[PDB]
Amino acid sequence: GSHMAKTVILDHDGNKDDFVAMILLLSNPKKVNLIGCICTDADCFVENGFDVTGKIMCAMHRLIKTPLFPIGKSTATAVNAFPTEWRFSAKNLDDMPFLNIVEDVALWEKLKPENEAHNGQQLLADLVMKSKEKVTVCVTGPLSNMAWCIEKYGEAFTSKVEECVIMGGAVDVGGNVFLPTTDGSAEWNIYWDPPAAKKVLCCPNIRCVLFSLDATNTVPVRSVDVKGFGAQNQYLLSQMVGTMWAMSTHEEILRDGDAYYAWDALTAAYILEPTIATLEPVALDVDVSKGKSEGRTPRAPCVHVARNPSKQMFHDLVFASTRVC
Amino acid sequence: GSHMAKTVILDHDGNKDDFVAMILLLSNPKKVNLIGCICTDADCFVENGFDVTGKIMCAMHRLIKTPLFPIGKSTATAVNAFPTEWRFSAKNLDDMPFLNIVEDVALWEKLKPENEAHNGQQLLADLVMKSKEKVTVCVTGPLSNMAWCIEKYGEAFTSKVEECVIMGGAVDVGGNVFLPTTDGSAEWNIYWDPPAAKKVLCCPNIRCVLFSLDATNTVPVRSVDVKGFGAQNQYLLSQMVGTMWAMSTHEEILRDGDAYYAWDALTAAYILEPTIATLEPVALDVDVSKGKSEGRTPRAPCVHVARNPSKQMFHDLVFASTRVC
Ligand SMILES: Nc1ncnc2c(CN3C[C@H](O)[C@H](O)[C@H]3CO)c[nH]c12
Ligand SMILES: Nc1ncnc2c(CN3C[C@H](O)[C@H](O)[C@H]3CO)c[nH]c12
Ligand SMILES: [Ca+2]
Ligand SMILES: [Ca+2]
Ligand code: NI
Ligand code: NI
Ligand code: NI
Ligand code: NI
Ligand code: NI
Ligand code: NI
Ligand code: NI
Ligand code: NI
Repeated sequence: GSHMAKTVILDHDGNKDDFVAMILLLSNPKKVNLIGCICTDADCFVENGFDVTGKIMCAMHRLIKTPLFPIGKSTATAVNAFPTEWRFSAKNLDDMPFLNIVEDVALWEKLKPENEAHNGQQLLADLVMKSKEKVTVCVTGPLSNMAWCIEKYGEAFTSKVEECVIMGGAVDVGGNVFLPTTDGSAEWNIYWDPPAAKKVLCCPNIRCVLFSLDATNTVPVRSVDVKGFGAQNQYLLSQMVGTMWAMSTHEEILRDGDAYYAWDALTAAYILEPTIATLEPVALDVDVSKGKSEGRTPRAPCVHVARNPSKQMFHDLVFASTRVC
Repeated sequence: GSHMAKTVILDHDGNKDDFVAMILLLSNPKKVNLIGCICTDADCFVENGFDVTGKIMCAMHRLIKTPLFPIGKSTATAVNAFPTEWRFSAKNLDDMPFLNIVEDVALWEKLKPENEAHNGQQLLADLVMKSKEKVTVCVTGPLSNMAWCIEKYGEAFTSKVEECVIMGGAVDVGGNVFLPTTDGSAEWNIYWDPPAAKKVLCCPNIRCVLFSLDATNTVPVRSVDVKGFGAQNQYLLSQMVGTMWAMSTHEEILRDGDAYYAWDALTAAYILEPTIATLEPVALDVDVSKGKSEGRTPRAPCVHVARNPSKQMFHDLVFASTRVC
């Protein structure tokens, strides 16, 4: 009546934040049975994102005996690609000492061929449709994989989704896509593939919970907090998350307040702690045009938008989860 | 006859590479008695560079009982400042879990006020002039501090310098300063303050050993090597160096071969292992103009230029040093 874990798939795109989200999900087996991961070539180079996902899976299997699970590289392609500099973070992570423990590298190398054979879109569809229980899909990259599954399988897929908890969009606040060809109103995950986001967010047959910039703006990644991992450096997961966050704490200074945030991590935290935010039903009209507002998610119900997230609950959950091992 | 350590001061500017160099020096007390560090506001923000230097000093004191030493922030100012993005690396390091162990942070906080009172230029002068033995100065940032000391104190300073081992310049190869106003012939440490470099490099009263891009081009920082730290992740110094290097392994891809190198680390390695490279006496003519070649170090003896460094010896020294603790 509270003692059974939710079945979850993480559909991510391999930035630092994506991996913090993976760690939060995977480190909490009482609450989450992570049955698969999809990695998309969006805010990473997919081979690096794939390898980091595999090595984290292997490390956690070793330390706390969470099951192994299938991992698939999506073949989704960008409409509007991420900045190249951002996409390298998974390469840096692949090279970190905490991600190169000999035993973990060896297990991943053993498991890699079976996973390499997966198509990520097909794997998402298969895991959802074959699962005994309805599945929560946590989407922390673009919506391309969910769109593909909806288009191919319709009800046979949507009927098996418990809910889809998505990082994307910006409803009543500005976006984060600042390019010569954009007006600053759009958020990157939507902007990468706007038609896919339009197809999913207003699909009347799935419950979507949307962590847009409205909510994620509450959780900038800041030195004062990140330094807290030092007290827990004996835990591998604290080495991991602390390093992932420490790589990003300068961005708020660099960009004059436009921080690196715990975007995906907060999204995953909702699955672990549904009282972490309040939900507001909202109808959205996703901009799929080629004009300056491409990818905007203005108000036109399509989704349940997260509001007023608890910074304290988030903090506590991250620090506790990173003491698991 | 081989059992006595060299007295060394590190005059650095706080990029990742600078800290690897510090670690190599400090982790080898049989060979090096590190009696002080200077930090310059060049390839870092000096407060972050100061704090990282202090915390590394404190961690090594805790683990292997190397002495504490004075640290001073230079007040030298840029002629041509570093790219802002590069300068943030010391902030990221300050926030890393391996640099936030409670005991280390506490000791540094205790020692910080006495160090804050130092002027870095004056401290360099004082440590050299008061040392019982002649001092090797390892210069891994710009030459501003050495220039200041030479100008103020002349022979009383230069006579107490054993040798000055400097990372800078590019003699028979291209530079690394690529800006709209430059021709690509200059190296950054020289370019930051060309008049200071002119004053030191051709000072006839000090032995200068120069690790220019000619030599440092042998040691790009690459994933295949950096992943080797995983096998030694139980060692704090391997967590440190492995992370410092893992933060940089994408740059060779990003810049189409123009890698992040072990520039300063190789420079420090020469102090530990003087047979690591061969020396060629060369007269240089440092360009102090405001034209496109500003900061170039073309051939006009001023210095002993390092040639044909041993990649294998370097590798072995770094991996061994990072198993010290
Ligand atoms: N400064 C930044 N660095 C890297 N990625 C991003 C992104 C794109 N991503 C990063 C998170 O994983 C999240 O899923 C999404 C936020 O727009 C926006 N700003 C970024
Ligand atoms: N890609 C890069 N990132 C950061 N700093 C640099 C520099 C400046 N520094 C970095 C090393 O500490 C070295 O002392 C010097 C090399 O020009 C050149 N290229 C850089
Ligand atoms: Ca993401
Ligand atoms: Ca340097
Ligand atoms: Ni129960
Ligand atoms: Ni097993
Ligand atoms: Ni399979
Ligand atoms: Ni706290
Ligand atoms: Ni001896
Ligand atoms: Ni002591
Ligand atoms: Ni003093
Ligand atoms: Ni090796």
